[PDB]
Formats: sequence, structure tokens, C-alpha cells
Amino acid sequence: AVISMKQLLEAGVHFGHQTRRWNPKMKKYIFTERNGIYIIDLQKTVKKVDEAYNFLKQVSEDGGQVLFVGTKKQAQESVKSEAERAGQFYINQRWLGGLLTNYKTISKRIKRISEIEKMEEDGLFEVLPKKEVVELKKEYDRLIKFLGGIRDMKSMPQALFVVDPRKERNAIAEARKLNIPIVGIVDTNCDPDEIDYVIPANDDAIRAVKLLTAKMADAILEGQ
RNA sequence: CAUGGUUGUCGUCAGCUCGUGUCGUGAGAUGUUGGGUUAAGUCCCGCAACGAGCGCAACCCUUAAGCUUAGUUGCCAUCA
Repeated sequence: AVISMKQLLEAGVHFGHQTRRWNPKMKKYIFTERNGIYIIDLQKTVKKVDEAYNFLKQVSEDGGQVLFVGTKKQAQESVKSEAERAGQFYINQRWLGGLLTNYKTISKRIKRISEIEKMEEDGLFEVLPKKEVVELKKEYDRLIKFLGGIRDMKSMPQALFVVDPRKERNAIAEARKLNIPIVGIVDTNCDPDEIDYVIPANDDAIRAVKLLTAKMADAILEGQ
């Protein structure tokens, strides 16, 4: 559950953002400033972390899944790797506006993937007009790009893991509309009230994203 | 100038809309905007939009060249 402090300042977790870009609601979680950068208090960080850790093992033991998001490029592979580690579902590309609120139309497109995998094996990708061969292939690749990691999600996820709340604000709006708890990693200049389980950690360092989402992946691993 | 049916017209112009979702107290908006491109909301990239339908293509006829079948009532090369 707890992460050693040195594992954080080695991962750049203490790093925040410039004083220029600062949300004054982070003043509770900020510990002084270095080189004009608001250094996050690692103690507070760890504390908050080991509390979304117990909530997440609760979700995995109940049977719920966590929708990993983090379309940000620095979080892209970190989200993908640790979600499949836990058998959860991840988002790595453009968050489809209304994939949770408008699941009615998204459900057909999600099942379109498994449907598109079907015509290949039932033989109508073998008999096809020349342009339709690539046309239906193009429809596949678009869908794999977005609904690649959530193709097995059937209903609304019982939990959602946001890497950067400010970046993927479109996902948080859907979650709050359907009462979906969010575990989020806030660096600075982010709203700590738009999410419920707050991780005060750096959001740009490549290893910092990996280290915290792995512990959150460890949370599910100790629940299933 | 009660109408069915049929027709011109803008104009073969490329637009016209819908479902679910989202924003807006509301009329309304989005998608149908932006970066390019096309004869074409034609197509791509992105984007609170995700998908559709009537539209535009294509599909259908004729034409332009070729190959099989066919030899009359078509044709006339090898020959009289």
C-alpha cells in the first residue's frame, strides 16, 4: 500500500508545476516552492494514496472494474500496461464524448469490433468488392484505435482512474453525471473537488505515472 | 385558392434532416465547426460528440478499343 518516499522523489513525484499555473485549491497539498515550482508534500501524497488503495481493493473484491484513462502521451503506455496487468479496461486515444452517457450508440460500435472480427472468419471479407475490402478494414482500425482497451467492457465501470484531471476533463464530466467515483492523480492547476480519491503526484514525469498506477494496479491485484 | 395524379421551377445546386448523447432557463446549439482537399457536408486528419437517413457518387443504358460464338438476309482475302 504505502510507497517509500525516496521512490517518489526518485520518480519526480515531488515535482509540481510553476507558480504561474496554480489552482489555489491545491494550497493544502503544496509544500513550499523550489525554483518557482510548487513542490507537492510527499507525506500527504502517500497518505492519500494508501486510501484510494483500500477503496480499489474493495472494488476488485466486489467485482467492479476500473476504467483507466490518461490519453496523455506520457500516461499512454502506463495506463495500457497496468490495466492489462489487472485485467481492467484502458483508454489511450481520444475520449469519445459520450461513451458512458451515450452508451446506447457506443454499444453498437463497441460490439462492431467483435462483429468486424467476425466477417473475416465467416467469409464475407473473402467475397467483397475491391474498395470495400479496404473500406471495412478502415472501419476496423478506427474502432480498434479508440475502443481497443474497452472492447470487453459491458456496463458502466464501477470506478474510473484518471491520470490527468485537467487534460481529460471530458471523462470526468460523464462520470460525475452518472455518479462514478474517480481515482485521480493531480499535479497542480487541477481541481481537487471534481474527483473523489485524490493522488497528489506529478503528472508529466514518465516514471511517476508508471509508479503510482502500478500501486493502483497492485490494489486490484490484492483484491481479486 | 378543397383535391388525388402528373409536370415546370430554383437545380443535378449540394445541401436537407433524424436518433442517442452533451451545452444552454429558453428559443436554440453540437454533430453539419476547425486544418487541409474535391465536381460534390467528396474524402482524410482532429474535434462532446457517437451513429444514421434523403441527397452526391457509384449501380443502369449508349459510345471509344479489344477477345470467344455465329455465318444470313451481312461480308468478299487468297481464286475462276
